[PDB]
Amino acid sequence: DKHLDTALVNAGRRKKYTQGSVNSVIQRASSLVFDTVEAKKHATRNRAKGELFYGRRGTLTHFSLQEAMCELEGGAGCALFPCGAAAVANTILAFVEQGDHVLMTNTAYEPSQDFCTKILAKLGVTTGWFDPLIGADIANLIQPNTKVVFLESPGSITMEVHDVPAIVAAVRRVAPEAIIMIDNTWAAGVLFKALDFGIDISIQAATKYLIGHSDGMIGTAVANARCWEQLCENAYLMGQMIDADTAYMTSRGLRTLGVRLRQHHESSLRVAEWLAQHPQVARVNHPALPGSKGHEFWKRDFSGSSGLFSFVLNKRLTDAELAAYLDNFSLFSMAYSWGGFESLILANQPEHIAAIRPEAEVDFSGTLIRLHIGLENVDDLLADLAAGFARIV
Amino acid sequence: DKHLDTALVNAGRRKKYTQGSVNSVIQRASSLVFDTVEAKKHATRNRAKGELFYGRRGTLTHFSLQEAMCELEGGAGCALFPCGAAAVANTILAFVEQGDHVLMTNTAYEPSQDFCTKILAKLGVTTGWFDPLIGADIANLIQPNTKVVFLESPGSITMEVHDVPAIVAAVRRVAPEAIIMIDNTWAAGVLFKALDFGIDISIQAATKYLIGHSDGMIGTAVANARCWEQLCENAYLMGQMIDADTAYMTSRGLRTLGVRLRQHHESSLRVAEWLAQHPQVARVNHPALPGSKGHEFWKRDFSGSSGLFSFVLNKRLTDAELAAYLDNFSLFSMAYSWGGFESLILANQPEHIAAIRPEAEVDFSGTLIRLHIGLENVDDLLADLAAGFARIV
Amino acid sequence: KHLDTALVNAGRRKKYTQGSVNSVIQRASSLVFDTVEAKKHATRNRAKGELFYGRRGTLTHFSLQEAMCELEGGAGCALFPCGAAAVANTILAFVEQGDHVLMTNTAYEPSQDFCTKILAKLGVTTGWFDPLIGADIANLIQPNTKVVFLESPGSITMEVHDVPAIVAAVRRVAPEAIIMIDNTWAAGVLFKALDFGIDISIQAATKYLIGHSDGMIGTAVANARCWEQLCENAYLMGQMIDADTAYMTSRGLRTLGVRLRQHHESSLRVAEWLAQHPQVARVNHPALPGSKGHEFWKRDFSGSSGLFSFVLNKRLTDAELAAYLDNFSLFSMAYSWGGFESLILANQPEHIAAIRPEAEVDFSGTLIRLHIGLENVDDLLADLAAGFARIV
Amino acid sequence: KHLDTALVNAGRRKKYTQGSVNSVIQRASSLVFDTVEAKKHATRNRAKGELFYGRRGTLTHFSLQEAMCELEGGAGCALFPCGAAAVANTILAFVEQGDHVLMTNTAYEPSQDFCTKILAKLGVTTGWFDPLIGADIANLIQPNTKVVFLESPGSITMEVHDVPAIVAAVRRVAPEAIIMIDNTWAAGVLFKALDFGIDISIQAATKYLIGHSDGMIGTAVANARCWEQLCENAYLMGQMIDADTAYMTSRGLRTLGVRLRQHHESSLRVAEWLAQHPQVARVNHPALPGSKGHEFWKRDFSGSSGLFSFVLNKRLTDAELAAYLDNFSLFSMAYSWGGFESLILANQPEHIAAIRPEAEVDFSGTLIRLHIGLENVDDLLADLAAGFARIV
Ligand SMILES: Cc1ncc(COP(=O)(O)O)c(CN[C@@H](C)C(=O)O)c1O
Ligand SMILES: Cc1ncc(COP(=O)(O)O)c(CN[C@@H](C)C(=O)O)c1O
Ligand SMILES: Cc1ncc(COP(=O)(O)O)c(CN[C@@H](C)C(=O)O)c1O
Ligand SMILES: Cc1ncc(COP(=O)(O)O)c(CN[C@@H](C)C(=O)O)c1O
Ligand SMILES: N[C@@H](CCCC[NH3+])C(=O)O
Ligand SMILES: N[C@@H](CCCC[NH3+])C(=O)O
Ligand SMILES: N[C@@H](CCCC[NH3+])C(=O)O
Ligand SMILES: N[C@@H](CCCC[NH3+])C(=O)O
Repeated sequence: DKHLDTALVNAGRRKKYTQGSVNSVIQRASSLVFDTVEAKKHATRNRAKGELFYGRRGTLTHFSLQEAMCELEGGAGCALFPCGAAAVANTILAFVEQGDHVLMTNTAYEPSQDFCTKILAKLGVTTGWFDPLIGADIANLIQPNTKVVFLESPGSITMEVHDVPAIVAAVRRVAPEAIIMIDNTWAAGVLFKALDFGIDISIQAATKYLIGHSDGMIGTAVANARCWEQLCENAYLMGQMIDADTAYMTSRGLRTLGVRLRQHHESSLRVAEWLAQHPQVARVNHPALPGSKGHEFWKRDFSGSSGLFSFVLNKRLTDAELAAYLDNFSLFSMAYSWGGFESLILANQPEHIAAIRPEAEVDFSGTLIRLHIGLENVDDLLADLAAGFARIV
Repeated sequence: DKHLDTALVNAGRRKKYTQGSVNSVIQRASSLVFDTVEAKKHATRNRAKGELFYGRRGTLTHFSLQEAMCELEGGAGCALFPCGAAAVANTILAFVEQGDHVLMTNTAYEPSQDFCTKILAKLGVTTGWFDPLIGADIANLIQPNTKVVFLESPGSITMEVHDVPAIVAAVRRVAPEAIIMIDNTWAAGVLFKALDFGIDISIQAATKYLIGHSDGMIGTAVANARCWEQLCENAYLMGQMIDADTAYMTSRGLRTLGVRLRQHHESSLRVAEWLAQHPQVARVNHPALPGSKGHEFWKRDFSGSSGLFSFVLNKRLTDAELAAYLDNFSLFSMAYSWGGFESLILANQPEHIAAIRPEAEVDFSGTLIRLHIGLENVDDLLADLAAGFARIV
Repeated sequence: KHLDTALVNAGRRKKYTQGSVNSVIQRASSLVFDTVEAKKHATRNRAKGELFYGRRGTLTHFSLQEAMCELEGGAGCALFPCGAAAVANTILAFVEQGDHVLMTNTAYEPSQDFCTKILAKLGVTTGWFDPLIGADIANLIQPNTKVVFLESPGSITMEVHDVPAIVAAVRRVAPEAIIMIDNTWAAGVLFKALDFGIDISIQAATKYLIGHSDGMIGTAVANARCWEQLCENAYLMGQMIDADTAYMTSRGLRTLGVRLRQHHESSLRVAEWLAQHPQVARVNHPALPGSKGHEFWKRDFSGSSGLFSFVLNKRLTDAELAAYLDNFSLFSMAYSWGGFESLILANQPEHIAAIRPEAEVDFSGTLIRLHIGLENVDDLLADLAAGFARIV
Repeated sequence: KHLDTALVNAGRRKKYTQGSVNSVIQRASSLVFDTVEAKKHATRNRAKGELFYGRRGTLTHFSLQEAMCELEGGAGCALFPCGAAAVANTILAFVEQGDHVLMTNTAYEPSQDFCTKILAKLGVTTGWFDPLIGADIANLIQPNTKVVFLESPGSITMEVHDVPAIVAAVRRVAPEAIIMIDNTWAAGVLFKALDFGIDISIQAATKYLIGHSDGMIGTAVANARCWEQLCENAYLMGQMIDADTAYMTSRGLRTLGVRLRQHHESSLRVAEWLAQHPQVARVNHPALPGSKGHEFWKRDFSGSSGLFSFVLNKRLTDAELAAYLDNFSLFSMAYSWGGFESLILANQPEHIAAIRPEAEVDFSGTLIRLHIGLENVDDLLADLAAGFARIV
């Protein structure tokens, strides 16, 4: 939006939270003190509605972040979690019961899949899978006991973009009361306005772009009015919360999210365009790159891109080639996570990807390189990638 | 132990964590960088064994705390959680599946009960209850599908102490492979060496005495070798972790835990002795006070007391009397939680207690006052309590 | 071509990061010596990045110090509780009874007050110069002039020095004088002071380095000639910063390039728009043509930040000042700058005259200082336009 | 009867805590004024606890300042990056060219070095006195003596002043002199300096107030006569502490009483045991009978902390120093003190002589300084006994 940067700078900032400073105060607390029985009664009644009650419900610092997330993502409430994986697992758990069925994209984050197959399965909840490009044909997979439809767009690692309008419309035709969820981390919740598309809950690893500096972990889940109270109370029954200081740092990260994302978009698309012309590259998976799976949906449904994408090499690198390649970069660092200022590089063997694509078939045989494009000078990053190519030519 | 204070000062402090300082470093991270493919392979193999892999598994700061908790509580591993309630809920969840049965003391922390009745019940796991003084007679409640026996000693609010040796021995006779758990928060994990008694897992709201200052929330679960790997991996599948700074503050709280607990013991027992002689007091629930329920077990099985206890007034105070009493204390603060330097006061109506004692009957009709005795001068606290009594005489 | 890469990587060595992207936070007073020989080695190297005592620093400070030295091209970086402490203690480190300080009359007011209220009673005199004096500063250098203190752009009124002409003139008369600059507006990276022959570059890292209005810290990066005296005399005054703020300063560096580019783009737009506005008499922005010293900014800087000022076409009454300043929707009234929030402050001409020693001001309208943050510039323009309508 | 209650409650008002037990942490440079009138009011009250600018403080600092004033009985509390900064800047706030400072020759070495290496070149002279001089200090007061600087117990050698006799003597000759004390060993609460007619009580809050060896901060609590000058001259040098360390200092206060009682009990036991040991020539513990000034400690203090020293029955060789110090299991070799960890340091007699201006030392054995932490005292005794066996 033409006002997103203004919204990012101001979200969640009310005087009761900031008390004269630009940023919210950091209120560290378990105990929250009631001056009177009447104040305790009021706090108890409103213990889930932004009145100070107990640290597990939140302090002023959490309330400020929650207000900011609800403004930016257009929700009725925002639940907070110790990390992105906890947000996914506990948001699903909040809405299933024995006998229910979960329908999840087979490009979902691997720990999200493992939560379903290793935790939910033993509790009486089953999981089916769908191709990210299934579109309207997802109506054929919905069962009488299907309670949750779980999206992730772009998909993890391989970056396939859903046709969310087609998927949502099909779901609402067959099972209108289904809970549609999305892991919206890649878009940082702001490049894809999930709730505006009829999705019920938008989950983020705020660990990534919201924190923005690779030094804090936190999950968020913003729900519409229909689903908020069940999410809030069931997640609370699991004790899910984040510490006040990380909440403060997430609010703080919001303030620069627009400037950062614009640079990640510009730099990563430039890199992807170069890779797509490169003799040692077989495929480029960047939602903003014409030709990538689901690109047309990204162009239609997103307001921008972030900096995480991947590409396929011309070959399945051996262990020895992978070391020659990855061990000798000067700028890219080998690490998990993404969304920070540091450019990162991560390799996945085609067979490794096949193993996390349930009931699907991988359509590449070269090693998949996932890049996070950070804030470095893009020409320096290209030179680093070029040196890597020369080590394996 | 005659060396507990020395152990508390030194636990978890190895050079790889402290790097020259007295306290561990604070390493804030999601991304942890691998210098080489060989280093990444080593990190992956040992990602649950204290090698840096990914922030969700921990940084140096978490590893230091985990080592400290395992030393002090005599366990094989320590899982970390965003708060005490999350530790309880996810430690139980890590070991049950559809069709299992949980046997829990009916004096358990109310959110622990609610996790069982509102979350587990809809996932196919049932919960039965037992009186805290059931002792060896608990063998009669164990069912072929009973997987978890959940203790809490002293109990929440009413402070009844289990006969843990009797309970454990009975459980091992009937269902030797049962997972015995205890919420050991009141003892701060160190006044009752749960694992030495044959309990499998010792859970704490480190929020309380370990943090020690009412300004940080965190849960811990220390497991023996038999149960560690299931606890660790299933809790991780739920995304459970704590932030690095709170881990640092928990290690830091350990260093003064002995001096603090000795003062909480001395002051709270003095207060309890006075209350037990008081014309406006009907009953005193302090494990260290002769006559309290389970006291003989506390004397035999614990190495000390903390500062949390409760007493029963001569009457069920009306709302108006409760305000006259609680609104006008000068030192005691009305708040939830405990284990800090501030003395706290909290009232529970006898009928409120009855409502959180499933399949049991309350044996008092006066208002129950729970006190946390902090680090204030004990005579000032007695004067505050005396003024309170005069307001309701 | 490379500043953004340098900002991302500065100060990051494994001994400081230990596996993470950012340096570890090592909170410490006591630092433990395993042996007498280790203690002797730490003592010898207590100003050279071996752990010795928290007042000298921990790994977190060492990482920031290395980053600042790399980015500003210096031999060492002293750390301070705030920018004002960096200014006061850096000057103090190089003067003694009988010395003379020559300071631009556009210096930050607390810097001036340090000179007139602290240094003077300790036997150090201060004289003043117009910021556009250029080579004619040679005529003001006295036999006892020890420090020449620059600030470019100047505080509030934003005049840009001709640093090459000033430095050449100083070195002709007093080759060994200590030339210092408060380089906060450039965040130490838009103007590479040490490459111009300045000896010490001082920053309120509070501003753009922290970048979020929520941490205070001063830095002073010195060349090889001046470092040891700066380091040891600041240490004798106990000057340090806490490890956590040091960490947050290193962390701020990483986004400094992308932030500054936005502040530049937006503040230049606003300045160009104000320059055309009928209710504006003059715009003081280093990057705007016609502003005092603009030609030196264009020649000597690699960019602009977001702080500047303008003069209204009239002197506002007290009622008009309240109507104007009390009713902005986005601009906040506050001191400091360099964050994501846009800020506004007002000064009457006589207020500025009072902090322009031996000079008069050349305007009569109310002066407005703006910090242009990261909001959408069109929203900021609409906020300013609404303000103009309240005083028209 | 009430210190523990005071420590738990000091500085805690709803405007600072806003519902929590501890004060909020307000990180800020910029503090926002909603209106011109609010800005005027904040400006008027910028040293009196109205939010104005982060260099003056936020709510977190105000809470700590109120706590320190309540606990030490003062009119205001200035905050500094560390103890050495508090000492240096508190002295500097009250001197000018031509003044004379009279300091105990047992002062902390960096305090002495500030005087001889910074003040001297700024026209301020420093003279010295034996810590047991008592009323005879009157003979050392010069017409230009402005500051009398006490430290009781003394650094390392632990001599306790007769503060009533010193203060009475000073006030007879120079009633308006500024009497200051470095009151770190007493943590400001075991010796209520301002009640004895001292004007300013300075602490390295780094030590027992923080209490965990992981934060650095200085404080100076002044009476009504001296506060404004302290406050404003320290502010002109930019002296402040970050909000987070201020929070951690308030937090440390809450356990200070229970910690100090353990440090007292354990360090007195160790001192009594060392005094009986055949390899110990002398024990310097304020609470131990026979120690220099013990009678004044017993009369004037309400307790002891855990730092003291002793003299070995011989001068250790370099080989014996390594054998002794390199092989402790619990005691760590490090600077600072006041935490939960027990610490050990050694000094030869000539090292102490070098920091005893105009005095000679009266011992020839190696001096060992111990900080007694929170470990089990019998384990610490076993550690010390093993050390004795390594040098016997
Ligand atoms: C899409 C997505 N969802 C959830 C998560 C989990 O968030 P936390 O790491 O905060 O629990 C991640 C992190 N995946 C990282 C580790 C990666 O792709 O390397 C993710 O990429
Ligand atoms: C025994 C016990 N277990 C678990 C918890 C939950 O820990 P967290 O609050 O960190 O989630 C509490 C806190 N009960 C507090 C709130 C009380 O008794 O007031 C507790 O007392
Ligand atoms: C140019 C300049 N130098 C130094 C400082 C002092 O830094 P600290 O505030 O960290 O001590 C400031 C702060 N000026 C703010 C207050 C302003 O211009 O409003 C400044 O603008
Ligand atoms: C008495 C005394 N005053 C002031 C200070 C200075 O405090 P900072 O270290 O916070 O600047 C110290 C520190 N003395 C430590 C270093 C010691 O005696 O080893 C001290 O012991
Ligand atoms: N009034 C808001 C700030 C408004 C910000 C305008 N940019 C607060 O008190 O936090
Ligand atoms: N060697 C340990 C400290 C030993 C502490 C003895 N009290 C470390 O490096 O952290
Ligand atoms: N080797 C450096 C990191 C290099 C960063 C490359 N972008 C460290 O250990 O911190
Ligand atoms: N009223 C105080 C707390 C009183 C504390 C009583 N022990 C506050 O709001 O912080």
